[PDB]
Amino acid sequence: GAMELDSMQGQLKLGCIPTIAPFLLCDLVQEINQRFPQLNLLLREDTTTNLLTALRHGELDVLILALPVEIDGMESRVVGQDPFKMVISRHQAGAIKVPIKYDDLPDESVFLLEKEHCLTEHAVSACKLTDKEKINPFSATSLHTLVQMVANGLGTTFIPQMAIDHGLLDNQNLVVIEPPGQQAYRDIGLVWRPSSSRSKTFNQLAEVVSELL
Amino acid sequence: GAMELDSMQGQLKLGCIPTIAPFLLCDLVQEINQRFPQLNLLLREDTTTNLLTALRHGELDVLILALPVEIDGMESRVVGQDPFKMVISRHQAGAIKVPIKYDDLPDESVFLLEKEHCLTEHAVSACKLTDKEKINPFSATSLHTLVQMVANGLGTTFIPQMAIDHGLLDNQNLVVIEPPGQQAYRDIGLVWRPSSSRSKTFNQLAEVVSELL
Ligand SMILES: [Cl-]
Ligand SMILES: [Cl-]
Repeated sequence: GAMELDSMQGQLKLGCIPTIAPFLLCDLVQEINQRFPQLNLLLREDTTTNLLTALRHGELDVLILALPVEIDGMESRVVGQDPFKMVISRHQAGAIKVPIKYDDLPDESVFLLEKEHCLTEHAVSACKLTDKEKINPFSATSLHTLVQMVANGLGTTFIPQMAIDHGLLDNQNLVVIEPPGQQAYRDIGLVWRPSSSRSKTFNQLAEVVSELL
Repeated sequence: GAMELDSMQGQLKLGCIPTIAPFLLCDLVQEINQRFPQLNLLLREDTTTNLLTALRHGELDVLILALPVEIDGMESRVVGQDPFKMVISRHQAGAIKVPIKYDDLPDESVFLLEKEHCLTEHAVSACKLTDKEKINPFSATSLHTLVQMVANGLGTTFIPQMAIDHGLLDNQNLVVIEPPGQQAYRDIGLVWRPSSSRSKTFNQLAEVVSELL
């Protein structure tokens, strides 16, 4: 018979936005499988506002977000920075000169995600895109289909470095360019409820995530 | 000066579901860039019911769907078949024997997308998963985070072959297994309005897509 028998044990419900989740969480899972093998991560992917509601309502324990976004009343910790690049099709790379000058781009040549995705506000502000006439009026609804439109030669867009590092551009014959701006990156952060009893778990997770960025 | 001056020219608004769009549309863009270089594809990614509403309301021209789903009143053409596999973590591959016998799996060991994603009904029916007690009650909300949970060792799931062929499992230390069933695949199809004047465009696109499957 046998005798019947800690922060990083057990189950955690973690939410993450669509422009992060496919990239960073692959690396996070591989690290915690080894370093914290009793931690089971139930994962939810949703856009920022929906994730915040789920966190406040106790449907999720912790979020991995891009910051800043509205997180009144929550506790957060910034864990690293994720650079922005621009991308254009190799077959349009000639007809667009580098360094990129937005005034030199055609009108309606910049494609962006619908505004429920925080990537659009982060990129437009961090890369100083102030001329709204360069933005195409057709809004993209996923990072993958945004990139596919650029690969079809339709214009250009801003892409986070973690997507590039995880192969998002593979086999799509794209060129990666630096945007304008001295602070062309987004912060990445973990967000949780102040009344949680699991802050030690979240801060240990925070340290793991920071090492992936 | 100069003189002022056809089915596959111009702009097309195409919608596609999240368990297809990241995979197949990369290949489709590369083929049409060469074969139909004047065809500009504006892309929308959304789940099936939302896409059908957008198609009926004239907000999109044509869809690439997994079939069968409800498409009353629309015209459709099946263009190929996309096999299903199961996946498990390499570190759990021992504790699960092959051929897979669902009765031998732990209860709650099968993770599935929320039902707005047609992959769940297609996979459960085509792979003959009849025992509901094997389904984990936590529903996944994206194909990427579904796979990450399996990579974390939490259980198993069904994955379409086009995702595997496009690298979805890379670096996640997963094993690919055959499911039960003689017809473990899903159909892929294009869907459009009967009153459209662009059927010649859609059938030419249909031929291109069939060659990618
Ligand atoms: Cl978001
Ligand atoms: Cl769907």
